[PDB]
Amino acid sequence: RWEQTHLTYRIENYTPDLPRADVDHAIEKAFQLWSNVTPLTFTKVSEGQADIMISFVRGDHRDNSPFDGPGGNLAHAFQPGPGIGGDAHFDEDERWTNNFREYNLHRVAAHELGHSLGLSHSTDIGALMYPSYTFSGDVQLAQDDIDGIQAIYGRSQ
Ligand SMILES: O=C(CC1(S(=O)(=O)c2ccc(Oc3ccccc3)cc2)CCOCC1)NO
Ligand SMILES: [Ca+2]
Ligand SMILES: [Ca+2]
Ligand SMILES: [Ca+2]
Ligand SMILES: [Zn+2]
Ligand SMILES: [Zn+2]
Repeated sequence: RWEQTHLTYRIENYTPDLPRADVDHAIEKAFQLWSNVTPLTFTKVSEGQADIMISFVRGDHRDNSPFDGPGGNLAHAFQPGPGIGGDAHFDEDERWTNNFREYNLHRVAAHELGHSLGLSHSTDIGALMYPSYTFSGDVQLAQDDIDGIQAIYGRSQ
């Protein structure tokens, strides 16, 4: 987990798959879920290192956790920590979207950010932290998600 509830994040590169604005939308919208229920606060920075580093990549991409091309593995984030910790990586061999068609960025990002903050997968099929991609018109967290994060960072209110 993170010591400070005030965290910075930065979209290092953008998937051309979408117009960058929608990319920022899907991200900020991802960070909101978690901010909506915990004392966590997020500031995106446009340059320099940030706590949560966000990037879209492929295959071997430095870290010892290479992507497998289209399909299969979609994304992976790192548990809270300096440097690589809290960092989230997206698989560019995927066709990232801002809609119902396969691999909706927002949805996956939300999940990834969950790991960035410390969370593990959920056994609740209805939780965002559940390890299987599925698309839902509304995308709010499950009781499971909220409970999970609030025991870590407390509650908002
Ligand atoms: O959990 C993972 C890796 C997986 S995955 O790529 O299929 C995957 C699955 C779902 C996911 O995020 C979502 C979670 C729930 C609904 C939508 C998206 C994000 C990644 C592939 C290996 O097994 C676990 C799921 N990364 O964080
Ligand atoms: Ca980091
Ligand atoms: Ca892949
Ligand atoms: Ca792509
Ligand atoms: Zn990676
Ligand atoms: Zn996951």
